[PDB]
Amino acid sequence: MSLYHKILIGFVLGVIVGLIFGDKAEFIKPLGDIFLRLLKMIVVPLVFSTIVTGIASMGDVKKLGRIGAKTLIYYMITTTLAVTIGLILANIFKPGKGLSLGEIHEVAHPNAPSFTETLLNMIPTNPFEAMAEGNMLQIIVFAIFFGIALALMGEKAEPVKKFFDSASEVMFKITDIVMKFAPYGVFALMAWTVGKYGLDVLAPLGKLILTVYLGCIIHILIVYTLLLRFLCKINPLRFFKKIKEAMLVAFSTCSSAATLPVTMRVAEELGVPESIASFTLPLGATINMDGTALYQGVAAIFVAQAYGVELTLGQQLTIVLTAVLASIGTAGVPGAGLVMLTMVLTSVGLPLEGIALIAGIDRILDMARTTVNVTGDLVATAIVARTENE
Ligand SMILES: N[C@@H](CC(=O)O)C(=O)O
Repeated sequence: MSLYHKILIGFVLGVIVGLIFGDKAEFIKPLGDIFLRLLKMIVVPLVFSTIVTGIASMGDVKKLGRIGAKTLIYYMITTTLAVTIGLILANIFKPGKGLSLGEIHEVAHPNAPSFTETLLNMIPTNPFEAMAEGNMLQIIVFAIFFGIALALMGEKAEPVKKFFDSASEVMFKITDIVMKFAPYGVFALMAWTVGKYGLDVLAPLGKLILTVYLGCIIHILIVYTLLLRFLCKINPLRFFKKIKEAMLVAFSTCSSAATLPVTMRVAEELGVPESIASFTLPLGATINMDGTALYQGVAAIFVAQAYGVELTLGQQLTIVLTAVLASIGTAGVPGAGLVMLTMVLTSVGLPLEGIALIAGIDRILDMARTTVNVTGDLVATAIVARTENE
């Protein structure tokens, strides 16, 4: 009767229904879309309110600096490690061998924005413009500025501080209201996915699917589990038990941004103080996408093998860096990781025709990479809290 089991029951029964009815399972697809829309509804107001309240409640900008620096460095390190693992596993298994489809028809798309332009785009020219377009990074930057101001403004900031502190709680309550619909939404999503993706579609790229899932599992049990058990002295089996809801929601939804409310809600029961969680989770939700980096590395290697091109060491490292940047730039919307794969492939010069190969089964890989992305945020929160005085 506990909410998590209800979500689990919905998940399992949706899988069963999709297996039974197959293609016909799309009929129930709209029900899942309602759940996704409801989850998306909460993100932006929740993100802004939580960031502002967390920074304001901390009341120490100097403390904020340490947390931000450590979180950013950890995100970068985990992302590079994830892409490295992806490359290693892709080389070991060679998913793209025994396959060659389509010509190298035409040159790829040039003129992607430079590194400098993306950094300049993180500051909004109009905060309401950022809010309206749902640009997460701009909203987060403005919220950080607002929180610092409130933390330093002092007595005169009490009205704004209290208003946003209450607004964050209101958004959490709204999230709790939505979760009553979570099991049915997950059921519908699983039914749709399983029914749509029949055995025939997966078998041609079964080795690619296995490589991606194995990479995600290896990341979870080697990077996160170690950083919990060896460094933070946290029993990983209890950690994942407490996190389970967020992992399952991310797996079913394939949307880190839409999963953020569940992640934030779960983080409060994790034990980390709310001040660090509020700042870190929104940032990692769009900056920390280690699962995306691993998936992008694996897909790039698969595409390279699909057309006989074997990369030199320099090319593989360029994949490391470009995949890190792409994961940084990827948004938390399903299918985003595949779209950004153009930025990675173009760097090495691999044909973009390979994307057509992945575009079919993409959702099955999106599930795993989104699960890893969501888990990474909570693991980072726990580690940062442990590094400070938890
Ligand atoms: N769907 C993933 C992004 C990706 O496609 O890699 C997410 O929202 O976290």
